[PDB]
Amino acid sequence: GQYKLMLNGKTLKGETTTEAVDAATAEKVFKQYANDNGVDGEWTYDDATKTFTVTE
Repeated sequence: GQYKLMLNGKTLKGETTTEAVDAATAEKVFKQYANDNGVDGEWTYDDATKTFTVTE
């Protein structure tokens, strides 16, 4: 399924998507992406909209 990441960082903002078999898989992809791009924030996941957020 399609999962979305809302980036709400101090310097990186926007949205990305990934196709993943489940939410755990999407979470790993998105957390690695956020880490690689220097985002260190609080996370949420909404299973109804398949949307993760990370906020600094």
